Amino acid sequence: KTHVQLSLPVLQVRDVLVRGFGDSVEEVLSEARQHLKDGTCGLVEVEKGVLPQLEQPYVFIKRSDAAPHGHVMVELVAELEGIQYGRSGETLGVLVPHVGEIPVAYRKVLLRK
Repeated sequence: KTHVQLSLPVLQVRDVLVRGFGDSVEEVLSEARQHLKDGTCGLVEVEKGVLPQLEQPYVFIKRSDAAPHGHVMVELVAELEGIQYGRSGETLGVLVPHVGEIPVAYRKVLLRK
C-alpha cells in the first residue's frame, strides 16, 4: 500500500531518551521510515525551545493534503543546518525513536510510504 494508517505516541521533549535517528539526512529518513514501520516511532510537537533539545538532522512529518478515517495525510521532510530535504505542508511535529516513554496523546496519520 502507498499509504499506511499509524497512531503515533506524542512524547514530551524532556522525556525523550533517544533524541534523533542518526547523523546524515539519508540515515535519519531511513531510520524514521524503519521505526514508523516497526511501531517504534514517537512524535514531539514543535514549540519554542523544542528543536534545540533534539539532535539534527531532524525528521518532520508535514501535512501532504487537506483526512481519511481521522488520519491526516503526511510525508517526511529532513532538516540539517536550516536546509530541508523534501517539500510539504505544515509541520505536525518532529519524529524520534520511541523506547517506552509514556505519551501524552496519539496523533493519527496516513503516511505516504
